Amino acid sequence: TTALVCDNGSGLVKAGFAGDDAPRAVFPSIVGRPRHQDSYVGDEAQSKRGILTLKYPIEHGIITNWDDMEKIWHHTFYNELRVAPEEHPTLLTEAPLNPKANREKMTQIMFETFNVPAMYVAIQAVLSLYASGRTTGIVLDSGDGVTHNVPIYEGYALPHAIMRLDLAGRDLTDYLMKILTERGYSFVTTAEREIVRDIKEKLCYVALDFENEMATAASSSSLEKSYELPDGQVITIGNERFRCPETLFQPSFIGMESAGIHETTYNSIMKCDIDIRKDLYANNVMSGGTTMYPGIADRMQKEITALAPSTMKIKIIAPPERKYSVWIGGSILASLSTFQQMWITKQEYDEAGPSIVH
Ligand SMILES: Nc1ncnc2c1ncn2[C@@H]1O[C@H](COP(=O)(O)OP(=O)(O)OP(=O)(O)O)[C@@H](O)[C@H]1O
Ligand SMILES: [Ca+2]
Repeated sequence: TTALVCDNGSGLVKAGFAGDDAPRAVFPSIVGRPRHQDSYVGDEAQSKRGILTLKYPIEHGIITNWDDMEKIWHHTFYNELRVAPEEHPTLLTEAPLNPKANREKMTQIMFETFNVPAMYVAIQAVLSLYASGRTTGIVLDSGDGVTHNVPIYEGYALPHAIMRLDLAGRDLTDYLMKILTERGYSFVTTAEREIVRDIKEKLCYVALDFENEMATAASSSSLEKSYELPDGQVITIGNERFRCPETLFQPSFIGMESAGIHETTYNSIMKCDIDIRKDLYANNVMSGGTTMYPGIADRMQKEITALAPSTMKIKIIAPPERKYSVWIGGSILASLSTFQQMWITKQEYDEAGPSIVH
């Protein structure tokens, strides 16, 4: 019997079968409901938005509308994976610091609505660590909705040391939209937004030294790249390429007072037992789509080096497949023979209720 793995992202659901190397299904975490006086999920919801009301049930990584989430899961099982959920153990993911009641509700829905035979809920960043071949390290997981630093020791997250940056890929897209709009290219609508998201993913990068890179862009065309818009206009960008993701290191760029991702990484390590910090510094694993920017590992290496003790060995691991590391880690975990005893079964649920999930 094949187990399912579903990574419930703010931006994208990644779903598939345990044992596979990649998720079979990747689609936007959007539900379209009929306008009042029949529902759609993903690309089709966006396509038909003129007759629907769009819902975003995963906000900053936390599931906030259960009826809409049920529609996403229904779509995942029946339309994307083409399975009957009552026939498959199902591993779901959750954000770091997910409230206990939320995990319990996820469990209730899986058993009572979908009648899964068994299930488990794992923390996203922990799965990404496993996908890197490690059980000790500190993960920087940055997706569409939220960014976390999650230090992990001997296979388990250390919740007291988790840090959360309330900015991720959507904010970076929005910021690039603002920058390009001010330059005379109006990007405000959803169709325009998708174009800006694509520009971001294709052309943006993280500068090793932001001030140096600004100087280069001011004095040369060497950093310029062009992009043809759907209306046939060709837009050229230079410093916008690296100003956009610089926001991860300087959240003040979008008016946030927060520490940048290098600082939150360091702060997280400093909340951990002094005896494990050496191992965390040597095992900083990057996951999620917003860690895909060229240059980000080298910048992280530089910034952590500046904050850490001078003798400290620092290593950033940024796997090529890291857009899907969470899902992959779930696939690996759910495939382990020793994990099979860890599934919560429907029998156990019937006996004990949702609280069993902790
Ligand atoms: N090559 C790339 N460069 C920059 N950003 C990218 C790239 N590829 C994807 N992204 C961004 O990554 C985000 C999607 O990443 P991911 O699937 O990890 O997020 P998620 O799991 O849905 O969100 P979260 O974990 O925050 O709830 C989007 O904002 C997308 O634009
Ligand atoms: Ca994610």
